[PDB]
Amino acid sequence: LAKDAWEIPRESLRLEVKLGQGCFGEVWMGTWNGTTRVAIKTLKPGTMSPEAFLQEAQVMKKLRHEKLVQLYAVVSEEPIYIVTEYMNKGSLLDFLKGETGKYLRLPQLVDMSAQIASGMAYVERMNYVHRDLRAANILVGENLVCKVADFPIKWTAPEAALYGRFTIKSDVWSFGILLTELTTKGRVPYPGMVNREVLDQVERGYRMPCPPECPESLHDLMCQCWRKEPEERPTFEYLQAFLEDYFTSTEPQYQPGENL
Ligand SMILES: CC(C)[C@H](CO)Nc1nc(Nc2cccc(Cl)c2)c2ncn(C(C)C)c2n1
Repeated sequence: LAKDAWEIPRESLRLEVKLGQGCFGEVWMGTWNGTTRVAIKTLKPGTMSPEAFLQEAQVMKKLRHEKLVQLYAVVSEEPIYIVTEYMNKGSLLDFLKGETGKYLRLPQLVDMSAQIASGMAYVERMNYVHRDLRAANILVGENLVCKVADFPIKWTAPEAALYGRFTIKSDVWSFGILLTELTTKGRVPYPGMVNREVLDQVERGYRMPCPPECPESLHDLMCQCWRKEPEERPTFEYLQAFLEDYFTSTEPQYQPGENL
């Protein structure tokens, strides 16, 4: 049991409000040392081994970026506690689907999306691969900030859904699905379809239409993310810049509508 200087006393932590749960332990709001808000992820001794739930610290240590949720400190010898930065509006999905959700318009959702891509472009640069990129795995905070971090066939690229080839380009596919999430404010993609239809239909060439009031320059870039041949889908670096300049270069004559 030799460990890094990320290591803290497990009395400095102060598990306060229970955020949620799940199969792989639970997650809490709280306090580390005196002040500092913190998320506190834990492992249930029951599910997976010490080496398993201390892989996402092998990585979460090396990876520092503005839009990846930052590891603050761990406690390795079980019971386990991963302490990270607090994101205080919950997943992208909740946020976008709850009280504030209805007030967001396109400038705001496009900006969120530019941030997600900024993070998936740092992911990109490091030759990493996320493998489950969707709104539910994005977290939101003060100032509409959005950080990446942490069976979904509907968000997953064909080549991964069937042949298990996850690549950063198969991540781009989900990005485009995630663009439907931002643009309809929370809705499951492919509405009123079970998974076999989604696999069936994307295979015969179907693609989600343009959502209500969604400018057609947005949809094009969803279709760019949904190209059959994965080497063609654009990089997170292209995606990011496009979304950064959206309202000057692409739609500089955009007027706010009923919803977007
Ligand atoms: C327990 C889960 C349901 C939630 C969201 O998926 N997990 C969660 N919520 C977080 N925040 C949060 C804030 C308000 C309400 C709720 Cl439910 C969650 C959070 N902040 C930082 N992290 C991790 C990167 C450690 C977080 N993780």
